[PDB]
Amino acid sequence: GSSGSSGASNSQLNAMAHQIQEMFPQVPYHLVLQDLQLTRSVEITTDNILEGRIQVPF
Repeated sequence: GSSGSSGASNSQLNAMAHQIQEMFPQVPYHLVLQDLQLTRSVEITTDNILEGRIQVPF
């Protein structure tokens, strides 16, 4: 198994978000990502949701 051809983009975070989105769909991606770029850990990322911190009533 393999997947990759030349420098496309390679977005590991993107994945992380998705993974989270799954367990936590309520929260959007844009936000998730961002927070991800901050927390840099789906864990510390959810720690904000699980506890309820990132509140963006859109």
